[PDB]
Amino acid sequence: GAMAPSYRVKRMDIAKNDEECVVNAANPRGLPGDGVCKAVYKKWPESFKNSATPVGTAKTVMCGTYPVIHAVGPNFSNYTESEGDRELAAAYREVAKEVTRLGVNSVAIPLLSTGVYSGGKDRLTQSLNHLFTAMDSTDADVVIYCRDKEWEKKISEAIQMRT
Ligand SMILES: [Cl-]
Ligand SMILES: [Cl-]
Ligand SMILES: [Cl-]
Repeated sequence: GAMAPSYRVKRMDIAKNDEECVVNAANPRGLPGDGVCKAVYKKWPESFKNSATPVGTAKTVMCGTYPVIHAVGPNFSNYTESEGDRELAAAYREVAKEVTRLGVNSVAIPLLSTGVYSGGKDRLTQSLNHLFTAMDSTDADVVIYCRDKEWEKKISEAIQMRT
């Protein structure tokens, strides 16, 4: 584990991360997709071999020795708020199991279901709080990746508030 397990936020492309493994905001089919998924596909295309997995699950595939954890959050266009909330919490619980199993000391993670799977709603707080619920019991350094300047500030405020 990390000597003093921490949360940090970075506003940059998760394909450029400085961590021991990455979480992909994957689709269920293991397709190249859009947004974070497409960036992940460009950087680590070998990790898409048999990466298809259901909503609410995570499946790790190695790119060389570098683990890509494909985490499938729900598309809120299709799920009810209630069922989508359940599957989004479940996806993050499966990420925490994989990060523990891998024995990594750090992980790069995006906010699942916040972009094209958001169903047009701001889900920063919902998705970040499910991330915390799952990752708080892990000892990996967690680095959250985002692109929006206002989101970076809000994620940073949420991390510091708990410390
Ligand atoms: Cl960048
Ligand atoms: Cl998304
Ligand atoms: Cl963002």
